[PDB]
Amino acid sequence: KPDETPMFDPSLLKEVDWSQNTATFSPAISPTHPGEGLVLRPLCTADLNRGFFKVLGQLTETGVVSPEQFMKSFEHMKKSGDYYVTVVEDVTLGQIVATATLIIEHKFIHSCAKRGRVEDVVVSDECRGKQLGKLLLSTLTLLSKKLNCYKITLECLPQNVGFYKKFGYTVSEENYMCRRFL
Amino acid sequence: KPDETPMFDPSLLKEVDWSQNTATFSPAISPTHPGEGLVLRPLCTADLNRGFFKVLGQLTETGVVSPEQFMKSFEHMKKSGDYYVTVVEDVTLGQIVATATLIIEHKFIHSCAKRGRVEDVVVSDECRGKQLGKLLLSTLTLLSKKLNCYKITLECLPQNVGFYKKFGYTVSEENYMCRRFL
Ligand SMILES: N[C@@H]1[C@@H](O)[C@H](O)[C@@H](COP(=O)(O)O)O[C@@H]1O
Ligand SMILES: N[C@@H]1[C@@H](O)[C@H](O)[C@@H](COP(=O)(O)O)O[C@@H]1O
Repeated sequence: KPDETPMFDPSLLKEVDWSQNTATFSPAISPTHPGEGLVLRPLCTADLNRGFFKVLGQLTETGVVSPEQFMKSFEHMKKSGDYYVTVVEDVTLGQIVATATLIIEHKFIHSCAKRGRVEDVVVSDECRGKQLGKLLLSTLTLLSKKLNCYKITLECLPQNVGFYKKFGYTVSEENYMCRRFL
Repeated sequence: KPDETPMFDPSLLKEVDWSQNTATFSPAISPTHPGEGLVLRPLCTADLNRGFFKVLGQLTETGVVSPEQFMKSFEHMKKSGDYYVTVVEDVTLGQIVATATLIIEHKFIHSCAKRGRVEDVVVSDECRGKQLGKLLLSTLTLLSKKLNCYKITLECLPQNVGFYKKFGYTVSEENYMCRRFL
């Protein structure tokens, strides 16, 4: 039952106004031309057998996941309309090489506005030098703007701030706080 | 058509294990006994006529909101299962006096785990001294733990860190970054 149906409408990524990109690419790549033998598209359940968790596990721990577990989560994300899990496939190898999620959050403030979040971004190690993290960040940042978000946020270590400033992000005055449940 | 149907199941707030509360209350209040003539419950569309935006507008700007706008947003939040917009009503006055949102975010990492977020917390000014922000933070923090989140996060100004440490939050090493779209 893992199939090729995308989590969200793929034309949203073609429709992204790439003239609004501010990151430097050499060579020039775009969501429509992401690089030699690469496709930038929404996640589908079939990516479970294209090494999706192999990419993700490079960011943090993915643990033990059943197929039914993965598909239950995928379906909930699709149904909400709020999740934009975006992958890069090397179509020569039939393998995911990069992933990133845009989450939309609906509010009542600012005249019932929407905000974006960048989550779970990781590029497979053997793809260093393919500019995919840059492409994913720029694409998703511009996607949220396309989806009428008033702002988009993310978290990173101070050492990596410079990277995100290139897509228009600045350091907030607010502290990021967290509680991990035991 | 604005009615009394809660955004989420209200028994979730009664079912919150309040023995796990770590905030200091004097007098002792709980989600079940939030204070004289107060009820702690999910938001319903009828709260539009109970001064919900009057409370919210004290946190930030709410702008101009149509009834149809408010109900479209409410319904999307209810449908996703991911939004826990929680209010305090003074039932003597028939008015909202406090609000806070728990957002659930579904991931694939950590064996398809869930994370919480605390958003849009505000207590009406005339309710200073009723311990409602403390009650809301503790309640929602414990609610996310109940809903099987592995962690919960929020953002605040450094000046306000001490307040949130009381519910188990610590300052992250990661910087909060933001882009506001023009
Ligand atoms: N910005 C990313 C998050 O999107 C990701 O979820 C997190 C994983 O870390 P953890 O495994 O501690 O939740 O790392 C970074 O902070
Ligand atoms: N933690 C709260 C957020 O939950 C809220 O959404 C924000 C509103 O600020 P703005 O109006 O700049 O989005 O204020 C704080 O940062």
